[PDB]
Amino acid sequence: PQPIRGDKGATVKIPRNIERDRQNPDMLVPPETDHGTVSNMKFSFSDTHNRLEKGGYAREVTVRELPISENLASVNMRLKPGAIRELHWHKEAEWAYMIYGSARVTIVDEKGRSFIDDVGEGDLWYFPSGLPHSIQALEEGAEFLLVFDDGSFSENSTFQLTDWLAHTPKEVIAANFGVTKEEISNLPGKEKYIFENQLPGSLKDDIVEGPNGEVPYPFTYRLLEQEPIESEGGKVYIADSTNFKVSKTIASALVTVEPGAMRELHWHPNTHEWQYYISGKARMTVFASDGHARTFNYQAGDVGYVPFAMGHYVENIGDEPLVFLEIFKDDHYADVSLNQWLAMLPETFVQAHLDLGKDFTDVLSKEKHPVV
Amino acid sequence: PQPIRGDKGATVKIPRNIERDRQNPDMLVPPETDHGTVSNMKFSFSDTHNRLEKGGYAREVTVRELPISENLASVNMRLKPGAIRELHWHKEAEWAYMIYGSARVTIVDEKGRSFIDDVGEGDLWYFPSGLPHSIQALEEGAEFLLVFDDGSFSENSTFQLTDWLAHTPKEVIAANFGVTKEEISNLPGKEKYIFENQLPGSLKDDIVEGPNGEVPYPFTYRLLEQEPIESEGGKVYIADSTNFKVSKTIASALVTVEPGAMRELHWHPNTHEWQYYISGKARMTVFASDGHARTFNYQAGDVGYVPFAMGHYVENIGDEPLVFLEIFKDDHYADVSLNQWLAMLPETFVQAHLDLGKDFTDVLSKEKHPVV
Amino acid sequence: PQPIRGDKGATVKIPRNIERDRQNPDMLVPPETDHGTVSNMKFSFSDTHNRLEKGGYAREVTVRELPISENLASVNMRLKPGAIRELHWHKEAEWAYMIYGSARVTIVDEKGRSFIDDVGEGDLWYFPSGLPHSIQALEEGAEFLLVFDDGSFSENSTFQLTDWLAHTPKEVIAANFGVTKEEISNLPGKEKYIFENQLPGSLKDDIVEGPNGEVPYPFTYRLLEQEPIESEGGKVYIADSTNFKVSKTIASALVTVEPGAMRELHWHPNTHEWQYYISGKARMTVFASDGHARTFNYQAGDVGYVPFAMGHYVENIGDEPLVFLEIFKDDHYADVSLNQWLAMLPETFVQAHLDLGKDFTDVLSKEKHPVV
Amino acid sequence: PQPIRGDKGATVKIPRNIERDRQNPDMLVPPETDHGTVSNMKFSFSDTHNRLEKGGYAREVTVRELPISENLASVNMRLKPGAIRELHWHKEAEWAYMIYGSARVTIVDEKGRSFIDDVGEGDLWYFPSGLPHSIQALEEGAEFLLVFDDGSFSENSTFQLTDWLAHTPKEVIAANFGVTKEEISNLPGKEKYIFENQLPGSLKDDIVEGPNGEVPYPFTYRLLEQEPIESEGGKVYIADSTNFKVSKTIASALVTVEPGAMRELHWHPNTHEWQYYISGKARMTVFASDGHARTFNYQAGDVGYVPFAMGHYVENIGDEPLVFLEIFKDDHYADVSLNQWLAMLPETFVQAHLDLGKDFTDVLSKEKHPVV
Amino acid sequence: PQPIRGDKGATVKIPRNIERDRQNPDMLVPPETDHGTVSNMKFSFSDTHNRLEKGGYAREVTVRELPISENLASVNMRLKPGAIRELHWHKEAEWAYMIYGSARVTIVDEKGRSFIDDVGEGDLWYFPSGLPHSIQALEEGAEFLLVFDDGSFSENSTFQLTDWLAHTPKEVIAANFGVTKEEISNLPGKEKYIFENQLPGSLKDDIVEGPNGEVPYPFTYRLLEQEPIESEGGKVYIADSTNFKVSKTIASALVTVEPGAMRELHWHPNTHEWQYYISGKARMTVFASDGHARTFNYQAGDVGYVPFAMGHYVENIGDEPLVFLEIFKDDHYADVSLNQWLAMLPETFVQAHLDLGKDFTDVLSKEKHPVV
Ligand SMILES: [Mg+2]
Ligand SMILES: [Mg+2]
Ligand SMILES: [Mg+2]
Ligand SMILES: [Mg+2]
Ligand SMILES: [Mg+2]
Ligand SMILES: [Mn+2]
Ligand SMILES: [Mn+2]
Ligand SMILES: [Mn+2]
Ligand SMILES: [Mn+2]
Ligand SMILES: [Mn+2]
Ligand SMILES: [Mn+2]
Ligand SMILES: [Mn+2]
Ligand SMILES: [Mn+2]
Ligand SMILES: [Mn+2]
Ligand SMILES: [Mn+2]
Repeated sequence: PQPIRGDKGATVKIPRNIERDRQNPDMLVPPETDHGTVSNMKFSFSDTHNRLEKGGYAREVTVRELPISENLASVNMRLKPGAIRELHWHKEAEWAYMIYGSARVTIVDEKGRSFIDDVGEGDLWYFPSGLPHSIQALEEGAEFLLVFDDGSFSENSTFQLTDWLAHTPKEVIAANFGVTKEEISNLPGKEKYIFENQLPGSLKDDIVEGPNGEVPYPFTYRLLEQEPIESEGGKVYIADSTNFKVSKTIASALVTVEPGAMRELHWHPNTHEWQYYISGKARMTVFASDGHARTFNYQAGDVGYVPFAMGHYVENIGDEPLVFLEIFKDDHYADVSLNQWLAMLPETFVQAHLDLGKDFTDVLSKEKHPVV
Repeated sequence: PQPIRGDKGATVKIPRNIERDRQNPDMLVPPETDHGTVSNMKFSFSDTHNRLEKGGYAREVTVRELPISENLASVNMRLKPGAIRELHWHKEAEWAYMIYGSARVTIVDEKGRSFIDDVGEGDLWYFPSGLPHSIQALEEGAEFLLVFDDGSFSENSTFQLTDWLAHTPKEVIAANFGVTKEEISNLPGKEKYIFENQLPGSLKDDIVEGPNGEVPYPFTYRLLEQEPIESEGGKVYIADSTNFKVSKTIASALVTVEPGAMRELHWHPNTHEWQYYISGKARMTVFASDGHARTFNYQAGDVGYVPFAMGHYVENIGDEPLVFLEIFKDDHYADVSLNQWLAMLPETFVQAHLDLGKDFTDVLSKEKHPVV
Repeated sequence: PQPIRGDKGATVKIPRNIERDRQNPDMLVPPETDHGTVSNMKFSFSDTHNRLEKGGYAREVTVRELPISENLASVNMRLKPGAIRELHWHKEAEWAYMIYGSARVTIVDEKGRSFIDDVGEGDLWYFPSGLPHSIQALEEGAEFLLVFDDGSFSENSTFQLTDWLAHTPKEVIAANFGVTKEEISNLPGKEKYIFENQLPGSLKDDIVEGPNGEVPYPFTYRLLEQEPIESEGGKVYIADSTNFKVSKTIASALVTVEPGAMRELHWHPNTHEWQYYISGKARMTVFASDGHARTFNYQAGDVGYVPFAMGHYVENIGDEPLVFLEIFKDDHYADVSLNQWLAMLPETFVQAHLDLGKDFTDVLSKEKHPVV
Repeated sequence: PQPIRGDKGATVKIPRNIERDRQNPDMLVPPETDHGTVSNMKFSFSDTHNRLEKGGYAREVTVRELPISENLASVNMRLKPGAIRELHWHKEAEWAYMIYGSARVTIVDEKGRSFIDDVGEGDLWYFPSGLPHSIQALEEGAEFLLVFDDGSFSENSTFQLTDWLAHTPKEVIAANFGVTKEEISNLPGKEKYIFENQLPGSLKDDIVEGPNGEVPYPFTYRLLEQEPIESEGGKVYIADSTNFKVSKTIASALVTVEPGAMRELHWHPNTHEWQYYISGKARMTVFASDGHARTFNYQAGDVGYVPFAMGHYVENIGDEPLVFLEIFKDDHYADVSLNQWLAMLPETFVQAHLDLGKDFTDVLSKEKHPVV
Repeated sequence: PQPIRGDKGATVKIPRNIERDRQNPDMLVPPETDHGTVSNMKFSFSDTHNRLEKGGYAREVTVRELPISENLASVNMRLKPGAIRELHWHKEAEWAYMIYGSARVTIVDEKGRSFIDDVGEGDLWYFPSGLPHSIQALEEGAEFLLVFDDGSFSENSTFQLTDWLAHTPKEVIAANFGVTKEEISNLPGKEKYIFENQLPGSLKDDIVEGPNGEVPYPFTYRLLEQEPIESEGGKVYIADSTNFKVSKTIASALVTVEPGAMRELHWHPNTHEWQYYISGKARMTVFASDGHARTFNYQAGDVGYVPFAMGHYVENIGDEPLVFLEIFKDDHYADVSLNQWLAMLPETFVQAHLDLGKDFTDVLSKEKHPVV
């Protein structure tokens, strides 16, 4: 491939990364309509350090990797069968999508109520900031995407149970529980983070009963069970605080785009959009106002971003289905469709703007079709 | 005029701007009670660049002009008869007051519901952040004041319909609507922003029906229709989220002060006050605490500002009525009257503070009179 | 005392402050488990400038003294019998705890409604931001702790009644009230702030009736009247917006820890904790995640702080009861108990984490006991 | 005047400030070539609060008035005959230009060396940061422009001699000088700032001799004595650290533009330009790159600004001479002339850029002519 | 490849980017010694938008792509034979390395002196901030790396000649040069940026003579002509202000590492290191102190970064030579070699630190060998 478009551009003369150029066709050779300075809106998990542990791994994309995403950060975590992500808590709220396998999660709220449940492929969970939780993969192991509502998410964001105890005077721990220092002499000297463990038993056998009762709302959500918004070119599954009650700071949508289809031109009137590409290949042009626009390519891993109110679309440029997540730090999902917008205005008024005739306004639809 | 007060000050000896000195009597010669460093709280639209277009003009006062106003910015827009302010949207919420003429506005919400209505002198509109809208002046043309809830409002805040399409690949636009590239070959190459157009027909003929139903609440408000708070020296018309339902981030008040009257000494316990002087001449002293106070003069255009909780009053120093707007970035209007405050406390307690007698406390009123 | 722990440390060889070293046993000789850089979380009112006035005094601990506390600041105020803290208002909300004596407070809201009441030892008050108020000590005088919801609280935060009038043109004041300049010639030339005054009469005689009616909710709260959460080692009295209705930005808890007891290991899932030590002596280790932890000593005065979500405990290390306040800038109090958390999880799962057996999990309690 | 240019713009329909519109012809009706968002680069001293004292006055334009000027602030000070600007010092360096009258200044350096001298119209002075100084007007009184090298210049920037003593324990002052508290009982209770005083005697009689010798370099500079750069349309007098040795942080140029002339198109490769218009009327277009440019009008007072490297010119649009100051926070003056730049490049290369022929390149001059 | 190291890690179960994983062996499977949160220190030009023009292209890596690099930004520019990078200037200083081909550059300083010269492969140029310049490729075309001393480098950083004129009133341009508006009617309406042009003639024929004389120092430097520091595993060519006189804000080093060799363990005691990989493949571990370290992989394009004082090395992990640039925003190059450091200390002292014997200290060298 060469950076040539018509009579513009030229061949690359210096040593280059041909493999990456092939993955970014629309960046090596952008649309003629691209223009102006626009921040980077793409980053691959494959370009991050992978923390390997006995029991799995974890890699992250944060504001230190993708500066534009100051409000959201993400971790791609993998657990082997039975492996446990140590009991912990953080300052940020946590949202997750199970891509592969399954796992059992636990969480106890500020009123001493516990919630334990199994999560499979296509399911989500949301843990409010500060509430302690854990994850343990089941027989197939597990690999999921975590999203935290602070782009600065880092090592100083998470508190591990064993790390806390390892840094608390033995005499204080003893006094706190009413035991002797000798009885807790075997406590770990360092945190575990992720550790191998035998597979757990049936969920029903793990349920713990308490004097505080059951939690008011579930911390897990079966996203694929609900009926999706079905368009001619694909489908959209949405989960925000209106249906997944506890998810107050994260609204999400799983979008599937068939080959030859595209997520239509639209924008979000509420907040920034954070994206994760599960599978497939795509291209998206972000319109940043005042004649500024830049096109980006995305595939598999890849994290994407669309700043608040910027116009965009997501086109499948591959032969396989395109599947990605749209994440928003808000209590609801909201979007404005270009097609629907114009369809709901007087025909001659739209014609006056576009210098087009009735032949164009005749194709506008008053019904919203997310994927065409 | 000379900067002389009693035995203080002196005549100006260097070349000067006599015209401006005449407009700022209380700045050239401030009250003896003024003291300390206080930020500038005044700026004139006449001191800004006027963007002229075929169909009208627009000038703005932002944080780049008035640094103290970081949360609110304003645009003075003028449209000729039939002229259209191109379909667009922005990150900020928009509030407006029609000073002269009338116009038809359109807006479509995130659920595909449209609202179209005509706005006349004394009417307002409020467009939630991110929702697309337009303005088209009627037979008398129109001139209004726009207020956006972010002082950094600029060119990167607004997204124009034709600018978006002009910066989107033709093949993508074609695919989005299901037409050929040839059918959209006549789309504008650049945005229009403001453009001349034939006057529209009757409002009833423009109303568009849709499968999503009518909007829950109107985006326009007839401010002058309601009964105002009538005081001995003037009247106050208030519009906040309690009566103009959709206006959640902007609370407003239209104040009219007759000659020889004044908006009484008061402060706002909720947020900063942004002002626009429609007509007349005035002076206001802002009390910034810790013995700091500065007096400013205002007239016609002029934008004013009163930081959160600072004490102030607005005195008419002219022969004609004084008319101005008080704007607040909040979901409600709130103020504390000095008179009412003292009137609601034990008489001897107030006397103990002011070193004054019953003769003074006897004039205090338990009823609030905004303009005396 | 010497900074020696086992074979670590050494004797101090340079001139030193032995008195302070004696007050900070756990800082001169920290637990072996302390580690890493942790910001200072302690400051004494005795290390601040005391503003002395005719009628009392006031000293403060703000972000300029304790940098970690950016959201909360405090003032220790003392009033002699009958002394008045001048009518004033500020940008910040104000919360208070009467430690000694009693006082009468007044406050008028934005609707012209007044609230006057007497506050005794153990009582609280909360004045919403911007609402004018006053304090006048009764026959025993008064000494209380004030907490403002902005760590930057300073001189530019408070507006005094007489200071406002002293910096307002006489002709404007006259016009505002409808009197002559001669009638207000005796107004103070400078603010009073705190001034001596004769003791007031009975509360019932001070109550002012108005055309706006009574306030919807009281601005004072009798904290010690309610039944506290009683544990084996002490008690906790909580006051947040769920019971003390008007206190929307401040949640509080008065904790009493008997000798030999401790506020258990816990953390707050909602926000930072600000502390004030009323009496006694203690030590607290703050766990800041990622193997970081630091221990601090506190006594009498002393202000403490625990950043959001950090693990902590408060142990009484003296022979007398330990009494302190836990303050949070939020509309509710919330905490997660380490004991309760583990008690509500499957036993073998906890055992897998701690490398401990049934003997340990058997002591866990599903009921929360704040002080053990 | 009306905001109309050809077929663009329209008449103003709302109440307006006709006087200011007349002063800003190029802002009400900007050049067709103006475009994009550009910060405000103009502010009038007449729009500022004038501090009046017994002996003169002072008004300032700081970053609180003109946000773009973060590195430089200015004060317009006026002193009556014999009046003294109290002995003081500040954190910022101070540069000055005597516009009217004359004054005697004093300054003592960190080595105890004193410098006393008289300054007349056209003379300058530069006081390094932190060095104490004073100003006393002579028989004609004085009015000058002060420039400080920090845009945040305010009340907290200046330390007055009597204010320091007024806030130092009497016993400490006594001990410091070896006198009794009784001997200093008459010290002022408050600062003087500016105060009336009898005219001083001859300069030679005020010169103080010391054991530390004379200062290495003078703190005053006779700008108009040197030969200026004389062009066909005016002249330029430059004073920077290369000729006015002590002026290390301020470089200056006094520019005079005859009617029908203009300061040529140029830019500064070193730093931002701060301007003060002494007399006349002008217009300047600032080119901010990327197709952004805005035109401003200036007259008498007025402060102007040109951010670092932006292209500009200053055209006299009046019938009288245009006189202004160009100030730079740097140790040298530097500029690049558009004409000279192109004149020093191959002719065909310039022709290739401008699409113009030899007829144009033939008029280019290799010699720099600041004012044409 | 799989993220597995011994008994740590696991196979990837979700869709992935195998191509990128293959390019980042040490990121997918980091050294066991890596630990802690470390910012991203790598970015590929292939992952950026390529601006294509008639005559070449340009792509950039700025702080918007690589957040850690706040002080330096870079552009990879390509010019076809004879193509011109339009006459322009910027706020930032510019440094360049010619990787392929050759070009003629022009620059005029603030004294009207011009410098024109040809630059070939291995040559550099440095243009001080604000000084106008141009680049025109010769018969082979050209491709080079530009480095600007501000990470925020963007569109608002560069001023183009034709863009300035296009946004300046025609009447002003006419007056500035003494021509009629008609004579300049053919000036471009928009900037050119990069445009095709006929190849220039011999350099000697382009040299322009002026009344200001020759520039004091050359703006170009033949880096490969000088004798490099030759080590056993490679060579280092250094150019800083001590030899390339005008390059005051950029110090550089071209490093060549043979297969099986490595840039030794070292750190820089002066400032941050910015890197560009010309050819080959490598891996570098950055030691960030306090037990934090992260390994990164680099190849062809790729930009790297090493924050101030962090320890590092650069190992060739390929079969071909590794060639990269080390750039520093400082007036000199400086480094501390771990080997040399220990070699210059008492043997037993080093042994006491490392718990190693004479066998190790015996291999230390007092001479610095950059590449081993
Ligand atoms: Mg464009
Ligand atoms: Mg005062
Ligand atoms: Mg440790
Ligand atoms: Mg333009
Ligand atoms: Mg380690
Ligand atoms: Mn988690
Ligand atoms: Mn979207
Ligand atoms: Mn709008
Ligand atoms: Mn008000
Ligand atoms: Mn208070
Ligand atoms: Mn706590
Ligand atoms: Mn001074
Ligand atoms: Mn200039
Ligand atoms: Mn350049
Ligand atoms: Mn290095």
